[PDB]
Amino acid sequence: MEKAAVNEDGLVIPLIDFSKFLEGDETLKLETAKAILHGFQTAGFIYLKNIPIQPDFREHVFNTSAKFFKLPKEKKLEVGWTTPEANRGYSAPGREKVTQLTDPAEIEKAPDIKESYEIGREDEPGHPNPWPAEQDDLVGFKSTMNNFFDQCKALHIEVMRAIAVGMGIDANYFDSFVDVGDNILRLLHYPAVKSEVFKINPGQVRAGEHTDYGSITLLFQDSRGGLQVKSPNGQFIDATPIENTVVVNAGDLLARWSNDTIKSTVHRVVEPPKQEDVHPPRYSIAYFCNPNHKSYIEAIPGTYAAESERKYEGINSGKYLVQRLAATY
Ligand SMILES: O=C(O)CCC(=O)C(=O)O
Ligand code: NI
Repeated sequence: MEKAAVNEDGLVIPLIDFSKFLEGDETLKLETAKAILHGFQTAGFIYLKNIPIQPDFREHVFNTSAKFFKLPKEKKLEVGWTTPEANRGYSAPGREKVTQLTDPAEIEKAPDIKESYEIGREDEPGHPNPWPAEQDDLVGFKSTMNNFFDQCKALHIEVMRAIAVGMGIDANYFDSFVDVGDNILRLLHYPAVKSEVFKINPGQVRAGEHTDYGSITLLFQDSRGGLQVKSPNGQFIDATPIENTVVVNAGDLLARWSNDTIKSTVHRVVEPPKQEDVHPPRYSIAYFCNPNHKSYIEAIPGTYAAESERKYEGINSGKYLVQRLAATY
């Protein structure tokens, strides 16, 4: 095993070689799957290295993302969300506008310093992706992003197999729960920002603390830093960027699905841990994996020894997620 990616305040996030799961004999594969699962059961986060997604293609996806966010605001808004529940296209958090009708109670006004672009699967009636015009630097944007979507789709399936192998159940247990690919590819851009912004403003952050809603999130980050994970002792710990890794974390739905054997951990993005006048732009890409909308989510076999140990009632996956997202708007 590699040295842990993070080891502080009781938070241990392992660094795991995923090729040893995909290519190993039964025994090396099992060992790797146990390490993966152990990570999810303790930190709720792992780093994976040597995944089947190529570094040059990943670099290209990041360059493609930055070309999109370099578009004028008015062009990015052209691919904004078509409705509030679309969950597809361009978004930027906005603070409420003060007007002569804003009363003293409403004056408690900071939003995430970020913008995003969300892409779902291309074969979903009622939920098409709003693609930008393929011209100048955005030629190939669609094929690049759809490609990356499908590679992340495959990686999700394989992470779930590692979880199944680690649990000692059928390797393919999750396949029929996730095969629709009801996943969201989220491109993120955190603009350049003066460090003084954070000196003046108290709890200004790049992304507010939260847990993810779904099963698994695959997080690709650049070298800027700023991602933090809450330790079991209540303190935020830097998830330092490691070249050519993917950070993988469990979401609330998997915590539940696992009967709380797996952790969904609070995390956030703050100022990078680098002292500088101006913090340059930070790019990341989160691929939110979910069970099929129609899936009924109840305790995974092996996560409870008896009926009484089942902590949660069953729920429909689609329903749960729209509930969590409706509240977000
Ligand atoms: O940008 C990051 O590193 C984390 C983003 C994140 O946690 C999210 O969008 O859910
Ligand atoms: Ni998150």
